[PDB]
Amino acid sequence: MPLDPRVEQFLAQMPSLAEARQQFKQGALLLDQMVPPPPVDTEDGTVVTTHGPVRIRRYIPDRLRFSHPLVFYHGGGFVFGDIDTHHGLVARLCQTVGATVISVDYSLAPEAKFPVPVAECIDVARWAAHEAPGWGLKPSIVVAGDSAGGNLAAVVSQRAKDESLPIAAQLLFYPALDMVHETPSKRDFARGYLLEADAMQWFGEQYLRTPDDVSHPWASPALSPDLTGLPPALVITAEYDPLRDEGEAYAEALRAAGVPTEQIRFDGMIHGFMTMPIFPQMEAAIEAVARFLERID
Ligand SMILES: CCCC[C@H](CC)COC(=O)c1ccccc1C(=O)O
Ligand SMILES: CCCC[C@H](CC)CO
Repeated sequence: MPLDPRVEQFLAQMPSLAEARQQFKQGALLLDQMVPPPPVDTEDGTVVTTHGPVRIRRYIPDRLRFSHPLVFYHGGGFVFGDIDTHHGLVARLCQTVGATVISVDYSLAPEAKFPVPVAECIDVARWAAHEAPGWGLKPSIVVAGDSAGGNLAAVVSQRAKDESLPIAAQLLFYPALDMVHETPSKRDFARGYLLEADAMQWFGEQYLRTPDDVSHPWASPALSPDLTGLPPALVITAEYDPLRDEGEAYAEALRAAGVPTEQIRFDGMIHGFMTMPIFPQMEAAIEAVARFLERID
């Protein structure tokens, strides 16, 4: 399927650690200014985790129409991003679904290494489940994330059982799921579609303790042999994304394990598109999220 016209243009006009973090954040700013987010009530807070205090931001919708909190983990290769860089997405998730959303500022690599952010994300999910009844919501949460954050939501969902954590659904937006295998998509779209091989490698070096960590189930959830009884899954991929094939294979695996699964590929799109509000497909995907969550209760 051909590249989306606007994606094509965006890619055509595409030109230290702390610098690179600031540059990523600048990029998200320029997108937000091009396409402003909806206004939304938010409270900033801090959750006490087993690895320290983790800043969160709670989004409260104008109208509450979904009975479970969402816990959102931002993407950025485990190295970049924060609650601000992903505000544009979370505000829309909050207002379109009409859900409370907890956006999580988990600790970034290389300062924090795998598996520290997994622990933090589980702890925040556990906190949200506990608090939920106090907000007049159900205790079971929905976990959500893009890219690296989709990795985290996938892992938190696999741990859920064992950690006595009620999760009602998982929303995976072009997640990283398999750091061991090369897929066709990872081979064929390795360069020129915003997320590249070089970057993914460098990201892995920042995040992982050793090359052995790639086969760890908390790094590569796609390797887990028993997927039965995992939470209902929405898996959104981009057609021209190195990560596409691992995402779509994992959705196929969930489906065959009897998990209620929706798998949606956005044709002509690239990685990152759900934090790029210059593309209308970002809003279409957010509408997919709201329709999927309607079916949960
Ligand atoms: C204050 C100007 C920011 C600096 C940038 C950097 C080259 C150049 O400004 C623009 O072209 C621009 C402005 C607003 C939103 C998006 C953009 C844009 O880059 O697409
Ligand atoms: C952390 C981003 C993904 C890691 C990469 C995927 C094949 C391997 O190092």
